[PDB]
Amino acid sequence: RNLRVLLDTAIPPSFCDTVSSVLLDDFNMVSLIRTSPADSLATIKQDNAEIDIAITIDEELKISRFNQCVLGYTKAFVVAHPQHPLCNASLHSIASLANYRQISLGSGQHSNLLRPVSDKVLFVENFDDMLRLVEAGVGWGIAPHYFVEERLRNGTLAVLSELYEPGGIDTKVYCYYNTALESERSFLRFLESARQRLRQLGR
Ligand SMILES: FC(F)(F)c1cc(NCc2cnc(-c3ccc(C4CC4)cc3)s2)ccn1
Repeated sequence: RNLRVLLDTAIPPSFCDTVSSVLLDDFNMVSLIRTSPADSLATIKQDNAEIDIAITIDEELKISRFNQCVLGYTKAFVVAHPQHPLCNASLHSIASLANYRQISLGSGQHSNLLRPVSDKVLFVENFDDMLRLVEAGVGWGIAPHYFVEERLRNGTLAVLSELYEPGGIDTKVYCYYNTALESERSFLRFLESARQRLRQLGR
């Protein structure tokens, strides 16, 4: 039949392409859906979408009709305008940043992972709007690598996360599979080949 797969906006495009490619190799019919991780898990939970597989970074252990696995990792950066107040410290820390405002994603309840670090916050609905605001000094934010690679190699934006996690904040990328699919050798073959290829990318 059709299998439907969700991937969030934090999943780098090489990642999304690698997954899709393997699925079409080991599945007949593949429909791809994209949402922000908060709406990633909410969306699969709605049950009206008939999402069979979801690849996101948001964590929830007991979900109905869905099991969990780790598919790999992605990296994320705390970014902010170079002339944002914060940049002048040179040694920025989660306490030093809790005073200044965070553009954060939120689309009503919130997960722990995507919980805001600050009392002064502003919710945005996608990453492009987050970064437009950040680039206007409105606040600071947590964005994926693939999104801000260019604005950081261009000096447009800066990084404050090189004390917390040098190199980027290594987040897990989870695969939330529908329970039934566990019994299809196809799902397992997808899983094997994907996990391998993604690690091969990591080099
Ligand atoms: F889409 C992703 F870009 F992948 C993503 C990843 C993500 N990880 C959980 C975290 C939340 N706050 C963190 C943090 C870690 C270090 C700092 C230091 C002070 C600068 C601040 C906040 S890490 C959350 C949202 N979005």
